[PDB]
Amino acid sequence: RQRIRLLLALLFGACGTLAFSPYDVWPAAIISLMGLQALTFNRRPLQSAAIGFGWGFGLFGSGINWVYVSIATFGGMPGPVNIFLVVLLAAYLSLYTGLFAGVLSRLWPKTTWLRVAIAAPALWQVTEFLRGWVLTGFPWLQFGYSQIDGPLKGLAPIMGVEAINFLLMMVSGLLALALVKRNWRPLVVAVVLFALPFPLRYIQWFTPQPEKTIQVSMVQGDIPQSLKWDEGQLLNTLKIYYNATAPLMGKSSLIIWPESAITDLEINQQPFLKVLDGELRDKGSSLVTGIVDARLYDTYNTIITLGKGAPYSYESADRYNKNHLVPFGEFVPLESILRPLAPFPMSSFSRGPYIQPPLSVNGIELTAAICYEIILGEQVRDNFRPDTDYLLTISNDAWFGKSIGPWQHFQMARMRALELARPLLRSTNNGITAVIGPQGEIQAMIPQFTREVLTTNVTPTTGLTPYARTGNWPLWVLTALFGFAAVL
Ligand SMILES: CCCCCCCS[C@@H]1O[C@H](CO)[C@@H](O)[C@H](O)[C@H]1O
Ligand SMILES: CCCCCCCS[C@@H]1O[C@H](CO)[C@@H](O)[C@H](O)[C@H]1O
Repeated sequence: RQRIRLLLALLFGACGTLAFSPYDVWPAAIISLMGLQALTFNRRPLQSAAIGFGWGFGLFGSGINWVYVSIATFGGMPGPVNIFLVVLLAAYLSLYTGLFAGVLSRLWPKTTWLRVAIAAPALWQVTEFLRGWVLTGFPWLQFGYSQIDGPLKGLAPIMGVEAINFLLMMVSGLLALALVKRNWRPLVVAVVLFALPFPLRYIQWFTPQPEKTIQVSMVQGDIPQSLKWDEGQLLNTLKIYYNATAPLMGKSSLIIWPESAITDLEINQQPFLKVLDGELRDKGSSLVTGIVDARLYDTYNTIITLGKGAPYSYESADRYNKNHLVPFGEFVPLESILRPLAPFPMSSFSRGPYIQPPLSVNGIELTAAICYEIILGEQVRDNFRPDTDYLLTISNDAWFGKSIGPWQHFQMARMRALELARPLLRSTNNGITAVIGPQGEIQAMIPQFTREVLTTNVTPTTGLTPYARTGNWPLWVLTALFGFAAVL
């Protein structure tokens, strides 16, 4: 009955994964969650917390193993070592689901509406907050993101994605209750609470501005990862990108190269950047591109700016530096010939400012975020400005090809657009390159694993959202209310 349960927690946990992309099955989030809620019924604190652990291990285990595809091909570690690192990651994250189920069974032992719809959402908010906070965090696989093409999307520009996580744990809980006690009362309250925001799906917190419509192009280079940083790749890369960029120079007002597309130091690319900038300002176009900067011996993962209304200068401020690093790591991959020899000294990154002004470019304001940073809703929100015309993010997702990793990243990126009511310009090396609407919709997209340019028209938008104005604290107030009430 119990062991049968645990096998079950693993199963409902892995059922969690199918809510996210590329599966896009959003009710699987509810099923997964009420799986957790219901399976934690009728058991002692510890056994329960172990069930929570098994649930989390189902989820993260089925859902972020793609980290392997990175560390195994590009770390070079034995093999069993890699698999160990992955299973350890999943398990570590499942400590949190266990802390959730733990404190839940300890402080609220009986199968009630109190437990499923008042305790669990507040507790889950704090345990997920922790999961995303401790050790710089890893807020990956939050069920709210499944609602991006789904109803409930309305909540996000009001109180953010975490409010959708809240509402989903609540609703799923009441369904768990309704189910195991065969009582229609929790079911009814579930359906009501789930359906209240459906009309929020149609509020437009923003105003289109067709007068500022432009042609945008994003060059998807598709430099193979293994080579990407070889001294003998550099020029084929600069040629690939320059030549993709050249026939658009009179027609596309704005062009983006993805993360560290220019795979060399800025100061070592001064002549190329100056000529490119000169040709750009002549033809009337603008460029935004990834590149690396070693400043005086601090090394920054960087976006720089060139072209019309944005003349290049190594001393310009119109630049962005990546803020969020993995608690270890973020180095520059070595030369191919040097990667097998390493186990038998790399350059690591320094952090850019938590708050960095928009990039200015051709009279466009761009709130930038590099790669992973686009999943940090709060940080993006803080860097966001009322005058911001677009969200910018550039990434290299080639570390995990063909995995679900890229699609999960993409999905979470859409939520920034929805949250802040701005279009999102998403440029990738081989990853998912796309233009996302001010409501998280995918306006334009190009296939991955292709060398290709995305070219389309984009219309920026203005005006704040409740979530733009407030950020997290209304949901935090709701949480504190719920939790302090939850101590009865
Ligand atoms: C014909 C129905 C007979 C069963 C009535 C009470 C069964 S027992 C009850 O059932 C719940 C769901 O199975 C469990 O979660 C709970 O721990 C258990 O005590
Ligand atoms: C500051 C450095 C300026 C360098 C000027 C080089 C411009 S070369 C470039 O050549 C292309 C070849 O077809 C022409 O189509 C394009 O119009 C011209 O801008």
